[PDB]
Amino acid sequence: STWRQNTKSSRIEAIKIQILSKLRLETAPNISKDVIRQLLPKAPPLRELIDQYDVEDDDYHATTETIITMPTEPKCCFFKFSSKIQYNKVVKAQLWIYLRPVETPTTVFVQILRLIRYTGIRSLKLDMNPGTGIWQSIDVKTVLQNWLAAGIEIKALDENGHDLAVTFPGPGEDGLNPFLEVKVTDTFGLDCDEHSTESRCCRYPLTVDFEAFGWDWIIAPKRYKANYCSGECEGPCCTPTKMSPINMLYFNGKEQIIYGKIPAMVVDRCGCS
Amino acid sequence: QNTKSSRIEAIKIQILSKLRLETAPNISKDVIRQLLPKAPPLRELIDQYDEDDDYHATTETIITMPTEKCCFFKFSSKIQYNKVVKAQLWIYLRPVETPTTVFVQILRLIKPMKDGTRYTGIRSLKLDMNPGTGIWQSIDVKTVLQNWLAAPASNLGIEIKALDENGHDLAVTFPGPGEDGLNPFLEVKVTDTPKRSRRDFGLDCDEHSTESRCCRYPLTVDFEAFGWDWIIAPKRYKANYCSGECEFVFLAAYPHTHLVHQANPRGSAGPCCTPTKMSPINMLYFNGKEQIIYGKIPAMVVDRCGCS
Ligand SMILES: [Cl-]
Ligand SMILES: [Cl-]
Repeated sequence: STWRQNTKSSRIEAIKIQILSKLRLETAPNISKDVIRQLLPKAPPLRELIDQYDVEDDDYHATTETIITMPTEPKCCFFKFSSKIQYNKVVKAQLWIYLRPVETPTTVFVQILRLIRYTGIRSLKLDMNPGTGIWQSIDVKTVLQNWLAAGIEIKALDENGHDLAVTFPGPGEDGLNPFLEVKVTDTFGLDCDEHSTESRCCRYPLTVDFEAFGWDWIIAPKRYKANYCSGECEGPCCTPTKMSPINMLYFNGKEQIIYGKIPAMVVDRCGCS
Repeated sequence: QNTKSSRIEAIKIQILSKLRLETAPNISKDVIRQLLPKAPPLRELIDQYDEDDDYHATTETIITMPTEKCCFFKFSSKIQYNKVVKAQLWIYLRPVETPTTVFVQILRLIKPMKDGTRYTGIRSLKLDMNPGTGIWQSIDVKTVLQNWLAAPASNLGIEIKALDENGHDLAVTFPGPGEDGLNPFLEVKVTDTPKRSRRDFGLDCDEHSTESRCCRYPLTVDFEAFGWDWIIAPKRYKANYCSGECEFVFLAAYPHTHLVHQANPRGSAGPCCTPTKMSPINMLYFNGKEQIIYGKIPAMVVDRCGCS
């Protein structure tokens, strides 16, 4: 009997305290088998509740809400192909472009085309005044989805034919490159036997027998597989990372028989935390 | 503490594992200056950084025997009437010697209404019984029970009669010899809604404390200190960590029910100090694949420590 048997014993003591605590009982109901014979109804609802004992979510990895893609590195602009994205998971897709500040007030003709051999997606007419450059966002949700089930040209010319759109950024144009802003809606264990030589954090078998405790106030289940965790972690602590409930039919010691769901009574998985 | 020197290493591995990155993206501050857009969406994402009771059991069915002329039912707790899904009164009619008709009558006992009466009709049944065995009869009493749970009434008294063709009562109310578990009872099915306590407590002692018990200690994860410039935001966050001894606690029944506590100042492999509640963090980062990603990383902050 090593540290593992000390973990098995303390698990049995924990289950005993947990059962009364979770069932809101200060003490184990003082009801003998002789009293249960008189009070337990010999009726279909009890037989049914007793006969029942004869018979997915990724919460670890991160969830990507927004993806911002810069153009791949002369020609412009081609976008990424590495990240996996769904056709119907796209909530919003906007192409952001920066227009350089103008020396004199002019009209700006913005033209975005999807390359194949050329199909128009959006055309804008802007009025720009001297002072500062401006960020223009273009809805590309329909196009972004169309390419997911399988190159963007950007032009922003003023009245003189000069292109104001920053595609390949010149000196002092840091963080002014075009980009796609895409918003999306996207959301085991180790088991051992009692005599395992395994030193790592592991799940071991444990059957809890309420008749062995003398807890006759519990009608069903008379026994259940509770399991326990034991092993070295090198968090530095072998604990359950997944637990499941049990249904219990019991005498509450207040002239009542209750059927209920007790959470976290069975160890499903062990881990280091 | 060495538990902090190992928690920092765990956070580093967790961040890359949860973000599905084999290695930390190799992007310098010089490259970040060129690629990070000085645009409204990036300004909106960066500017953002400036309990349901899962412990106690759920009650699904309550079976109540009559309180110890028949029959009175006393509930240990009067549940909200709208939580009642089903309420049935179960009655046992004794086996008959010859085949007869049974007139079953269940009445609610009310306070005398002077001119009215002292008894209210719930249900009336007619059934044909043949020799061989007794049967169990269930009577719908949901309306009566819900009205009682919503009323400023103390007790629920129900009169039960089940007479055959000779006037003999077949219903078991007060069980005679060999009639164990044949008494009348209420079967009530409920939808127990878990009442949250709204957590705001837990042992979160300071770093200079001499506390030996399982405790939550402060820990700030500075990504600039790691040289992880690929993380745009947050540049710093409070992750915290658990440390401390967990004593053995045993249930004892004599002379009265109580808990016995025992020290665990060594590695005796009993209970262990671990996080019992954790929270996520939102991260704006360069994935190293020409993309900037905003996401939610779960279980990055230790909120509460406990013994397990
Ligand atoms: Cl056992
Ligand atoms: Cl209802």
